[PDB]
Parts: sequence; C-alpha cells; structure tokens
Amino acid sequence: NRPNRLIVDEAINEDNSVVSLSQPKMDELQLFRGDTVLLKGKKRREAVCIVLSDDTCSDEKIRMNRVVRNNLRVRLGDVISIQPCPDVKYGKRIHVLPIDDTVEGITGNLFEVYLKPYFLEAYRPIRKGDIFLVRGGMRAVEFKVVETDPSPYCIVAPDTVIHCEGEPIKREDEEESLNEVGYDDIGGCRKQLAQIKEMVELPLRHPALFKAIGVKPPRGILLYGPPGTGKTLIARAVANETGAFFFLINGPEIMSKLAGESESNLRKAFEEAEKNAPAIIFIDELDAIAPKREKTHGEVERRIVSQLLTLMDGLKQRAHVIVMAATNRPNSIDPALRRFGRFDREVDIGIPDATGRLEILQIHTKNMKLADDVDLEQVANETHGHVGADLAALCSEAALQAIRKKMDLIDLEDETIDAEVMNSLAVTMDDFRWALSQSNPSALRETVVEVPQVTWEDIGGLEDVKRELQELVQYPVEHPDKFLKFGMTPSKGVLFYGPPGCGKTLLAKAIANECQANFISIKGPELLTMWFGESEANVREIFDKARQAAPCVLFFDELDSIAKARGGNIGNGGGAADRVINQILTEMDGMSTKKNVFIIGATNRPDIIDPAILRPGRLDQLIYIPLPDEKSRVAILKANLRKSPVAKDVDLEFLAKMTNGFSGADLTEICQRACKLAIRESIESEIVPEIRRDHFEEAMRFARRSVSDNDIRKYEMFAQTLQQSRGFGSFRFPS
Amino acid sequence: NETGAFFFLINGPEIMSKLAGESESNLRKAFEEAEKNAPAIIFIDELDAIAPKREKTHGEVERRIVSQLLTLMDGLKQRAHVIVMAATNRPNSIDPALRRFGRFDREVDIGIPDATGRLEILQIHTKNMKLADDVDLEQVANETHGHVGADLAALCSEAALQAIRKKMDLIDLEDETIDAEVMNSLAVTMDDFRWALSQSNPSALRETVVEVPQVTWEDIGGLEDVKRELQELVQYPVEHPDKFLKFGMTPSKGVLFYGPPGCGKTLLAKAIANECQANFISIKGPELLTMWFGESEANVREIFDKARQAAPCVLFFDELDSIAKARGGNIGNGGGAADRVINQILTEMDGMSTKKNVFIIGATNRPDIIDPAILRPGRLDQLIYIPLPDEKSRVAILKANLRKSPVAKDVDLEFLAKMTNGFSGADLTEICQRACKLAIRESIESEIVPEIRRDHFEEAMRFARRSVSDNDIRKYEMFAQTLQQSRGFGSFRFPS
Ligand SMILES: Nc1ncnc2c1ncn2[C@@H]1O[C@H](COP(=O)(O)OP(=O)(O)O)[C@@H](O)[C@H]1O
Ligand SMILES: Nc1ncnc2c1ncn2[C@@H]1O[C@H](COP(=O)(O)OP(=O)(O)O)[C@@H](O)[C@H]1O
Ligand SMILES: Nc1ncnc2c1ncn2[C@@H]1O[C@H](COP(=O)(O)OP(=O)(O)O)[C@@H](O)[C@H]1O
Repeated sequence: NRPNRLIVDEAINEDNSVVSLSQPKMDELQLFRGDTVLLKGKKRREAVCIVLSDDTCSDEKIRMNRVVRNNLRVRLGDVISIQPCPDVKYGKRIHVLPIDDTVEGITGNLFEVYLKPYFLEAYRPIRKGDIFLVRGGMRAVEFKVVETDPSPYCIVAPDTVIHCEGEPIKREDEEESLNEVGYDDIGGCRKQLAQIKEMVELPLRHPALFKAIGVKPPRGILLYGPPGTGKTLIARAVANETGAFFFLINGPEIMSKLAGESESNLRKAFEEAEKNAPAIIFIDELDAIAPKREKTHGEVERRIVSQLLTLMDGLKQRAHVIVMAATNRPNSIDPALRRFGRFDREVDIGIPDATGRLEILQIHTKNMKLADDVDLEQVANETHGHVGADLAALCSEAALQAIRKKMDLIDLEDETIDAEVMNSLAVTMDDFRWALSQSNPSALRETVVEVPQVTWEDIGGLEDVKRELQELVQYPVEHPDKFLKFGMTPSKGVLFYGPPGCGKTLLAKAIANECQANFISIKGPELLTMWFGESEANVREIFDKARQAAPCVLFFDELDSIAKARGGNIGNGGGAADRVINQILTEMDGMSTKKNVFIIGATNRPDIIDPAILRPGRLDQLIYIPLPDEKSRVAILKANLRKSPVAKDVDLEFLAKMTNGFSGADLTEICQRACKLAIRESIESEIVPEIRRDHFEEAMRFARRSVSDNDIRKYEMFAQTLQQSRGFGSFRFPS
Repeated sequence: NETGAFFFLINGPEIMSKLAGESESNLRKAFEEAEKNAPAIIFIDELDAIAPKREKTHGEVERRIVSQLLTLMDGLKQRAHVIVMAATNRPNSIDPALRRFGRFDREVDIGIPDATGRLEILQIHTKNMKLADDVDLEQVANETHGHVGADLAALCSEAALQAIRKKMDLIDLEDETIDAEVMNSLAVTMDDFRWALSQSNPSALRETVVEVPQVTWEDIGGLEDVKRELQELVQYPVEHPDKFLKFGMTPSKGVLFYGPPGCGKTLLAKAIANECQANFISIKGPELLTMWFGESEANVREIFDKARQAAPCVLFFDELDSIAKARGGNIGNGGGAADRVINQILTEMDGMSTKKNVFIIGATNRPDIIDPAILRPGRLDQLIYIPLPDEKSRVAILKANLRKSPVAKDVDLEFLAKMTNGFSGADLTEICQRACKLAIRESIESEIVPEIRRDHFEEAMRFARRSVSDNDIRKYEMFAQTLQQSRGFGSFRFPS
C-alpha cells in the first residue's frame, strides 16, 4: 500500500511554496489546512512546502509548480514521497546568494528590492540547498543557499536577520535553468496542449516500456497555426518538461547550405539525437523545406525532400526519438509526408480567444510590476485579431514606453542599471494604449474560432425555439445510449429561415455556448468571394478545420446571398444551383455522422434556397423565427439594457406595445440612437452621467421598421406551406 | 514471404535522395542482385514519386532516372525469374511509357475494405492482445466507414495506449523491463476504443467508395412488379449466357429509373447489386455538378475505368438531371439540353465493353428534361417507372422500416397506410424518424419506458408533410403513358 506516493503534476497558483491537495487526500493522511510537509524526491534530496486546499486536480495526485519541481529534480509523471512534519522549526540566520547566470545587470541593494517584498508576511519555509525563483524588476532572478544551519529548522520569521556577501556563484549541470521554457509559460492553449501532453507522455517518460511491447509509438506530430501562435514554444516546453534532448532544426538554416552540404547537415542531425535518447527533433518551418506540391523547381529541392522522407520513415524503432514538425498552412505541405509512418498524428493550434489571451498577458507581465488601474480584461477584448507573438510584442512595446518617460530626466549614464529604479517603474494603462493603437495584427483574414460569450439571457423571447435547439444538439452528445439502441442516426443540421434581424445568429451562438463547443461563422461575402474568385475548393478546408476542432458548429450566415447576387428563383438562364453550394453539399454528404460537428444554416429568402439541400440527410430540420410578440420584445430590451446604465424612468413595457411591426434589429438601433444622444448631450454640456427618459422619447422619432408588411405575408405563407399540418390534425386510432 | 522468393524493397524517396549519378548506380545494382538470388521479387514503394513523367518534366536527372528505370524494366529478357511489383497511389499519376506491353501490363487495383473486410483487419490487429467480454468489432467497422488498412492499425494502437495510461500512473513499474503478468490482465474495453475512434481522422473520404451493399429485397416495401423486371435483365445474361449467344443478340447496356422523388430509386439499385453479388458504385448529383462547375469533364473516364476493372459492378447515377436543373431545363438559357458531363458520359458508354458484366443504372426525377440522345436503343433503352406505393405497398414499407427500432404490437400499421394516400416512400421514413425522436426526447426528459408507445406515432402524424403534391403526379402519369404508348395495338391478333 504505502499511501504516501502521489503523482506530480503542474500547479495553478503562481506562488512558490504551495501544494494543491484535495479534501480526501488530507483527510486520509490526518493533515490540516495550515500545516507544512516535507516533500522527498530522487537524488537524496528533500523539500519543505505548504499544503493548500484544492477541489479540481485529482484523487491521488499532487500539483507542484515549476519552481519547486526543479528543486527535487522531479518532472511531470514521476512519483514522490510526502510525509507530514508537525515539528516546530524556526529560522535564525539564512545565508543566500544568486547565480551569475541572471544577475548581470543588478546593482545596489538586493534585500529591499527582491527579498523584502517576497519574504515578509509570507512565512515561506525555506530549505538549505533549494533554488527558489523570485520575480521583480521587469525580470526574474533566483537565489541559492550555500551554507546555513542543517535542515530542517529553516522558516522565515519577521525577527530573522539576513546578510549577503555580494558575489555570485556558478551553477552545475544537475539543475536546469529557471529562465527556460516550461509548461507554465504556455497560455491560451489547453485542448491542443493536453493532446500533446498525453500523446508523448509514455514514450518519453517510459522509453523502456515501448521497447518491451509491440505498440507502435507516434513517430511524427505535425503542428499548425499562423506564424507566431507558439508552436516552437510548445515543442521546446514538451522536451524541457519530459527530460528529452531537444534538437532545433531551422527551416532556412538547412536550405542556406550549398549543394550536398544540406544533405549532410540534415542527416547528421538524426543519429546525433538518436544517441541522446530520448530526444525530440523539431523542425521550425516545414513548408519552406518540402513544398513539393506545386513548386518542383530544381534537383536539389527534390533531393532534400526525398532525403527528409527517407530519414523520416526509416526510423525503425532503434532510438525513442519523436519528430515534431511545424508549419503555417495545412495544404502547403507535401502529401507524401502525411503517409502512415511519417506524419500521422495531426495537431492544429488556433488563435487564442478572449479568455486565452488574458493568460498570455499574465505570463508575459509576471516579471514586471503594474499599477492598480491596470486590467488585462479590456486588453484581451480589444485585441481580438492578435496571436501569441503579437501580445508579447505588445507587452514589450508597452514596457518600453514607461522607460522613455523616465530615462530622459534621470539620465543614469552607467554601464549597468540599478534594481531600485525598475521596480518602481510601474506600467500604466496609458503605456499599454499607445502600443495597442499601433500594433498590427498578423491574423485577420483566416476564420477565427471561439466558444462565444453570449448566453440564453441575452436572447429575448423565442422560448419555443430554445427548447427545440436544446433538443437535437445536446441529447445525442450527452445521452447517446438511447440513440444507438434504436439504430437511427441523429440529424446532421438545422436550417434557420425567417425575416432578417430576428436572432438567426444569436441562437446559433447561444447553442454553441450552452454546449461548450467551438463556433465557426461564415458570412455572406465569405461565401461570395469563392464564387466571384472562381475558386470553390476552399470549402474543404473549412470543413476540415471544423472537423478536427470537434465539438463545433458550422454556421453559414445568409446562405442565399449567393443566389441573390445572380437573380433568384429565375434570375439568368441558369437554375438555382452553383459551384459553392455544390461543394458545400459534396462535403456535407461525405461528412462523418458520428462526430460532434454540427452545421447551422441561416437564410432570409427561403423561397430561393435550393431544394437539394433540404432533403432528409443534409438539412431536414427547419425552424422558423417569427417576429417577436408583446412579451418577446420586452425581454429583448431587458437583455439589451444590461450594458448601458439606464434608470427606472424609461418604461420598456409601454415601448414594446407601440412597436408592433419591429424586428430584433430595430430595437437595437433605437437604443443605440438613444445612447448616442446621451453621449452627445453629455459632451455638449461638458463645456448628467445617466440615461434619462427624454433620450428614448426623441430617439423613437426615427424608429424605422426594417421589415415592411409585404414580406410578412410571403414568410407566413411559406411557413404554412412547408409545415402542412392541416388535414391530419384530427387523425385518431380506432382501437 | 509465402512463395519463397527473395524480397527486395526499393523505397521511392530513397533512390531520389541520392546525388547526381549515384541514384542510377543504386537503382541498377538493385536488379542483378535480385537476379542472382532467383527467384526474387523487386518491390517499388512509391512509383509516382520516381517517374512522374506526365506533366513535371523538370530536370535532366529526373528524366535520366525515368529512362534508366524504363530500360532496366523491359530489358529483363528472361535471364532470371524476377517479378517486379510496383505500388502507387493514383492511376493517372504514372508515366504512360511504363504501361507498354513488357514492363507493366497486369494491373491490380486494391480498394478500401468494406464493413465485412475491416472486421478481419481488426481481428488480425487485436489477436495479440486480450479484450473484455463487452468488446465487439461489428460496431467499430460500421462506425469506421471512411478508414483504410493503416487507419485501423493506428486506431487499434491508440485504443491500446489508452488502457496503459489508466494503469501506469498508479502502479508505477519503474523497471528497465516490463512483466508479462500485468499486460495479460490489461483488457481493452469499448471505452478505450471510443476515445480513439472519435479523434482518428480518415485518410480516404473524397474518392468513390465501392461496396456490395447490405440491403436486400426484404428492406424494400412493395414494388413487386419492378423486382422481377430487375431480376430479368441483369441476372439472366450473367448466369445463363448460353441462350444469349445462340440467338446472336447482345443484352441491354443499362436501365433508367424515372419517377417521383423518394420512392426507392436507390434502394432498387442497391438491392439488385446485393442479389447479384457485385460491386456498387454510386454517383450523387453534386459529384456530377462538380465536374461541370469545375470545367473539368475528364473525370468520367476514371469512374468508368474503376467500374470496369471492378467487374462485376453496377454504375449508379443519382439524379442525372441535376445538371440540367442547374441550367434551366427544357428551355433554360440560349443553349439546349446537352452539356459536357453528359457528353463525356455518352462518349464513355458508347465505347464501353458490351461483353463485360458491368452495368449502368440511371436515376432521375424530371424525365422531361433528360436528353433524348441517352434514351436510344444501345445506351439506355430500358425504362422502368416507379409509381407511388399503393395500399398494400405502403404496409411493407413500414414492416421493413420498423425492423430496427423496438415497436410493440400496439401501433396499427395497416390503418396508417390507408390514411396516407398521397405519401411517397420518403415521407413514411421521416414519420418514423419523428416518432422515434419523440420517444428519445420523452425518455431523456422522464429520466430526471424503453419502448415505443402508440401515442408517439399519433403525435408524429401531425407533421406528416406530403413531399410530392398533386401537380407533378399528373405530369409523371402523362409522361409515362406517352413513353409507353400501348394503345391501338392492344387488340392486334394474327388471322391464321
Ligand atoms: N500561447 C503562448 N503563450 C505564451 N507565450 C507565447 C504564446 N505564443 C507565443 N508566445 C511568445 O511569442 C514569442 C515568439 O514565438 P514564436 O517563436 O514566433 O512561435 P512560433 O515559432 O510557434 O511562431 C515566444 O517568445 C513566446 O514567449
Ligand atoms: N431575439 C433577440 N433578442 C435580443 N437581441 C436581438 C434579437 N435578435 C437580434 N438581436 C440583436 O440584433 C443585432 C443584429 O442581429 P442579426 O445578426 O442581424 O440577427 P439575424 O442574424 O437574425 O439577422 C444583434 O447584435 C442582436 O443583439
Ligand atoms: N419502396 C421503399 N420501401 C422502403 N423504404 C423506402 C422506399 N423508398 C424509399 N425508402 C426510404 O426512403 C429513404 C430515402 O430514399 P431516396 O434515396 O430518397 O429514394 P429515391 O432514390 O427513390 O429518391 C431511404 O432511406 C429508404 O429507406
């Protein structure tokens, strides 16, 4: 038994002496809330930390940060021994000194700038011989214990004096640098990063297991994403956290060699990593190495591609090397590389969402000190087209602005800077706004994927439609047991038709938010570009991106916008079928029905929609969104007024009754006009900060009905023709 | 390995990775080495990457390698007993000079295995490990209908890796070698396979899949007149050809199906392939339209070639008029009723071998816009009209559609058929689909019973929509009577 062995895993808190344990873990080992333990690992070394309460990690695993993982020489997946230590122990004299690998540039006091704001009111239990890292001064510097009283009996106390000599010491090869790349340095990538964690955990941490079994290990991992997403960061972090010898192979570095030298350089890079097993061979750019799809210009290019292909599939076990290649675009790769044995496991790393970029900002700003009025929530929202490298550049530029506001008048003309100035240099929002306005996003044209923040509370009315949407996309994904028993497959998608500006997009986004799945949206111009551009082959890429991002919903806005541009029911001498809808149907028919992917079709002119899409099998479920009723319009305003401060004066119920033929869009622009009037009257009166009732009274003058009465009749007759519930309404069984 | 011949593997990129002139020596030395060890088999991994001399023609070394391969290929004037077997991905991606008589004449096409084929692959790849009692490979093959042989091996490996992850974490056998008393007890369950099945991306989705469909005559409701006619033109010449050559007249080349949509135009074609035990190739409307909108009509030849060497097989064209509907119809634009895709289809059908067992099935729902040039005796002369199901034809439809979902004796199927007068085959399917969806919804809602009750169909019958109205019924009937034209000669008799 020996219930003291726990699985080491990454922590969540950014502190130093923190251990995250579940309630039953301390309840089994008679451990309390505010106690200390003694973690013991390999190489005859121990560590003293503080246990904390957790409820998310696991049942029998320990969450330990990178700062303390390097102290015990224990990586992820290894096992350690934990035991309580209720013995009283105080600190008297702690002597520490940093290592010269990171102190080059520090001048002045070292206690007041790094130790005082870290050791006081913390009661961090230090251990003689441990390496702890502290952050501050827009950098990261650690410290090393060289001589102290024999451990245990080392706990920082307010009445403990600290003195240091001043010169640093050199480190050894036993410990790794804390400034390197780790799992805690990656943000905005959780679904993709977890797959890579679980994919290479066995062959790297346990190389001897695969040598004794017939299981084929994954020999190739291809990474996607626009340049700057962080593929190299993830590749280096996996190697640095799994104990594998990382070997970086740059793209242009090999191609820059002469004729025949590139072959030797690429070939010598494989056995070198094979000897240092386990190892990870990473390729920076692979589209620039083997673009053997359309280029095929030059014998040396093909020779390099063939050499790479030969060295790729020729890894018949031997060592335990895993090759992870990175590229920019999936189609820009040689198809011969995707053969089974060279590159079979495929990983797509997308642009982080709003909740992902905040983690990147927290990672990139953890070394510097910010002011109280600095919030990263608005920065992530305002930066919705940027990538991982974009935000690091934004942070660097924002940090540079603060230096410019103090270097000019202080004029520290010294060979090295002091640590007592940079700590006080707090970056404010004004520094970030200057850099945000000039940073050009590198990721704007390709489709962005989210899991939208809009929920059911933002949608007013449409209660009949909500239950229907929560009936076909949430039941097969949560309770499939009642589906395979009957032997019938679920629906492939549902089409939305009705008057424009009623919520055709809000329902699709809310159903994605509730189901916790990705959301891909295609607008009208996006569909029209591939028609006018005479290139309909881009549907396959959209469907592939949706498939491997499962679960996800495939939303097509105004699907009839391609038939409206060429007439409609009659139009020109052609019919109601074109190349883009052709390719969409072709890719939907061959789409995997067992996957969690879903397709949402939105249209405002259902009379011109091709019937070929509407058969049972592609899009059979049709839900009509009518105009909001009296109590449906009230909820629209109750949901739209949650952002702007409006007092109790405005009567929303009375406004809904007068707005009879008003769609959802009109009620939004009414509030927009009222708030614009409020802003205008505030600015004009500045030469008050609340929305009054006469604002809406004047804004109601220009209340234009976007939907007239002529199309209402057409929509209603179309709905009743497609429903056809008459005749069989009184159909009953005799006995 | 089973014939006792010395196998010599020649990789594609391995030869191309050599320098200028070294690849020639490496390829040449690989022939006499196998010749001395006769008998031997010389296998080429990738041949499209060695001799793509069809459009590439870039570089003197590439052409030199192709010419060296061609010279060493046809230069094997007996001598040894070596047989060269080359492998490639796509038939058109090969140099036509290699297909000359003497180098590569025998041609083998290996297709994607069907449902009954993938089960054997799973049994082969799982015979070394131990599975649990609740592990069945029948559903895995059905759920994996776009995967290939290597895909299923990868799926099995990934499923086996999941089981190890659930035990290595807590056991922690930190040893240089594993013990045999642990892996035997590590039984892989269905939960391990389902995780790997959901993330495995099939590599074979766009090219046409070939089967020998599992649907039989018991699944088709009614249409007894049509079954005997189908079993009359495709099963007699293939089983009893002795009475065909004696009369000196060739059998028919194909039969066209016309009628209202959703009546069984595909079920009959699949059942006639199942009964005859032959391959089935299906082409949908969008597949035909892609080669029209893409301005590339040359892909008909590949489809016909794939059908020919997969004999016996049936060539099924779904909604053949879907290409005329996209451009108008009877009048449409300033053009007529003939386009490039139908042009190529006719060109390849006229030159098709009449002695082969291949067959062509044409399906259409707007026969008025079908080009008469296809309809002459010689290409598509047999026409069979599928009318709306009658009273006793609709009962069998439900009796065949209810074989999958558990339904008690309560629901009266005979009474439902009489009220559904103007209902096609498709409407009766969606009625049952709605009823079963209601049953699933009421089971899930009541969970917070496992049988289909009678009020399920009673409520599902409210939204019974007739996909075929009355206006097109008259047009279909008048078209059928115009094409039949059996009047006038009904009382034609011989005097003596
Ligand atoms: N998801 C991320 N989390 C944290 N930092 C990131 C992320 N993505 C990129 N970065 C930062 O951007 C910098 C540049 O990354 P880069 O080398 O361009 O990645 P790639 O090679 O994948 O394009 C790195 O120093 C890294 O710190
Ligand atoms: N039912 C509704 N409840 C609340 N707001 C709505 C509703 N329908 C539309 N809106 C508002 O109208 C705006 C534009 O909607 P739009 O995308 O044009 O709808 P649709 O996709 O149906 O045309 C959205 O920002 C949304 O906030
Ligand atoms: N005669 C029939 N008997 C039983 N089921 C039928 C019949 N006709 C059609 N169906 C059902 O309708 C569904 C769709 O048929 P479909 O392919 O649209 O027919 P068609 O090719 O004639 O248009 C099929 O899944 C099939 O089960």
